Amino acid sequence: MELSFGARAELPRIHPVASKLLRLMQKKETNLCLSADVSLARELLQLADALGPSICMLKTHVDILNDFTLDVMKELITLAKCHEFLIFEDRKFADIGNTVKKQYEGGIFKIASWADLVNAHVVPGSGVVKGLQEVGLPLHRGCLLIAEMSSTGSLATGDYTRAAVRMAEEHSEFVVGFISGSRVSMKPEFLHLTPGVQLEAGGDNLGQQYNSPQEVIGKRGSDIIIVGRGIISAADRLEAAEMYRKAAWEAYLSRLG
Amino acid sequence: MELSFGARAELPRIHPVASKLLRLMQKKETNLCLSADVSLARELLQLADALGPSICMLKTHVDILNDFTLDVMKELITLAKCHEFLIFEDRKFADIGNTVKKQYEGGIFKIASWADLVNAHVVPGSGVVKGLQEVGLPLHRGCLLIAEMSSTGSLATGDYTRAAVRMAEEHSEFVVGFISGSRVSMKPEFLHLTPGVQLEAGGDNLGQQYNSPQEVIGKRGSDIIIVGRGIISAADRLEAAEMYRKAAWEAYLSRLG
Repeated sequence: MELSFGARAELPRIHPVASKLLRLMQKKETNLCLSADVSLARELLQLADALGPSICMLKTHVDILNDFTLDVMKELITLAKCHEFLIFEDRKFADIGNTVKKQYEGGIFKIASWADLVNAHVVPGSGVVKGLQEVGLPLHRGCLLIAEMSSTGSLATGDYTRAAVRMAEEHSEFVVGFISGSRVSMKPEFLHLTPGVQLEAGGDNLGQQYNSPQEVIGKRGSDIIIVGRGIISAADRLEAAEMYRKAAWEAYLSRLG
Repeated sequence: MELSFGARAELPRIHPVASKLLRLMQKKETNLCLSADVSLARELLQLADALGPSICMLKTHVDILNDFTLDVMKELITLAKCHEFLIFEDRKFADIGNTVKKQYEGGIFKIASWADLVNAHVVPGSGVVKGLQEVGLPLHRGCLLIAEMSSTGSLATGDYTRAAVRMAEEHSEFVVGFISGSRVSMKPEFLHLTPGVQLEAGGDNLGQQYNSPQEVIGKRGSDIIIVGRGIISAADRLEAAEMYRKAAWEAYLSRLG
């Protein structure tokens, strides 16, 4: 009895950020998250503008942006609102208490002021979520927990993955889903986002297991593919984004029937 | 057959950063790392100058510094050289490949340009160390692996902790020790740094287990205490630092005999 993204957007227990995301995924026929792994604001904003219509989400690492300013993030929000996608800062918070709250709210980056979504590692225990949620809940934000990783020798397996799912379940006021390789929660209110995605069979030198959109959306039951190199390193990034969008969207339709 | 810090500094397999640290610990009679958990550059530099003589290390979170500039970090290096302490950026890297290398080398913070030490979570597998070491080794830096955490519900236990020790052992050209609650490696070339330290029995709301300097240095065999609130929230931060330094140093002497 799998529901469409549009029906999941209306579930009683849905988080508002998850509902906004699921609605624009259904409207735009996209379950693609672009990993915007670039060092200069001009390239980030040119990709966000050109690929905005093709994506449900843009995943940032603002700590690699050589020319970060808050005005760059204002311009990115303008594009996110115009093209209808969420901004996900892949900060991988992994600390607790006042320090994690300040890392999310403060410093130079003021992540909570512009990121719809952030993510967290669960290794510290639920203190990571409790610290972030003190900031994030009043700012109406959401969080993704890293339940599994694509990297060679990942320790996010077995009881660790089950601990991530329990932590999400128990903090559903703020946690809206997972970074994972597959469906890890049976609750349809949670989103599953999967990195390590490319159309070809292949790998990289620093250690990652790659899978196709058809495998991770169609067979493994994830919702959204996160794609970096497969798009960013292509000559025509718009056509590459469209190839990934069509792959992920059809894999989704086929699992719905 | 436990060796003094000064003798460990001369071990054949010692990393140069570990050797520098162990030598200044012995010279200054300090195994205290100050957690400089402040939001303004003026307070960070005033603490580093006043407490510099009492500490072997200053642990930073530059991503909480509201007025970060690279010129602030130049001024901090001047103090670190004058007073003889290392700078440890507690960034908790927890990603792989080109992204982790850029997070360490690049963006606004240019962490590798000023941090003697950084730390990493081991959950992604050895890719985190391989990515950092591509930057860190040419810059003659070191890394600490997070083998255990002080936080309530930490998953850094059992086989996870053993995986951290194996990863350190196998990357000894860059990894110089651990964040841990106790000695986790029997190899004296590794440093053990322990957070969650206060003189009184007690706890905090966001979830941490605290232990005394005598317990973690004397009984649990760690090398260095990391202290934040116990010093930073005191009226007289210099006297507080001296109380922690004397506690940790005597616990060390007593375990040596």
